[PDB]
Amino acid sequence: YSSLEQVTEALARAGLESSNLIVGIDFTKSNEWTGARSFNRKSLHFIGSSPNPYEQAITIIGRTLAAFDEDNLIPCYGFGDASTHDQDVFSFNSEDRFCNGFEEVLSRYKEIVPQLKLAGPTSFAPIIDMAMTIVEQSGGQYHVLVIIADGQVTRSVDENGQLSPQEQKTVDAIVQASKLPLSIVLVGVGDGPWDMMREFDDNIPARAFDNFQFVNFTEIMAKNKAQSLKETEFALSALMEIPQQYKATIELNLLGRRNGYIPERFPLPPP
Ligand SMILES: [Mg+2]
Ligand SMILES: [Mg+2]
Repeated sequence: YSSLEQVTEALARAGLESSNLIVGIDFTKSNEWTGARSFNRKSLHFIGSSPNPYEQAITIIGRTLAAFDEDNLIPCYGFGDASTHDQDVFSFNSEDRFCNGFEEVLSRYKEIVPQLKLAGPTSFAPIIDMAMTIVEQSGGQYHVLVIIADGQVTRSVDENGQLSPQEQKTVDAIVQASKLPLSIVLVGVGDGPWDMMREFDDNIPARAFDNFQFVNFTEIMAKNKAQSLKETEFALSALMEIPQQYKATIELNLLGRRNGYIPERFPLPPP
């Protein structure tokens, strides 16, 4: 495809209807160096006059999905900074006020970044748990959770086939989320590594439907072709499987139904 528009129309013809976007941003301290090869020895969270990789990912995906929400309200969270670590997420806005389209996700982000202290370690359990509450409170409406991160879930130290506590909770959160009408997209930005990644998806337990997808933003953005086509490939690789998961949610009677056993997660305020 040559534009995001062709991608947008491709989701639409594949059966995609109303879809609410949720964004979670990685604020781990590794973002200082993971831009070594991929972002010219700059911090991934560097704010200049060019968009950094988080800003690019947000822009491309927010644009491709803008058509599927009338109000474009995007619940927007950070995690991995000093206030949250691997335990919580924080709202971009006070009182967990959702963002107005990706453009307010973008502007609000740049305001927030230089007021953080990047921390760690890395778990996606809190952001996934957060998106589950939002889905449940929405009354079972279809959501796409897009997680944008610069590394895989923290594994401190135990080859002999055991899971780190972060891995365990993340994998638990992914499986548990398959009970809801929700698609989870992990976007990998920066140098990574992202090698051990679809061997990770190999150890996610069986689910009613395949609610999880990893996409490597860096890898795509590195190929030798027009900026447009890189952007199209990323949008498509990120989202090509979401219509099929949306249908899955219908055939399992998840949509429009409330689950009843989803604990209410609360977001820390923006720092
Ligand atoms: Mg809406
Ligand atoms: Mg990291």
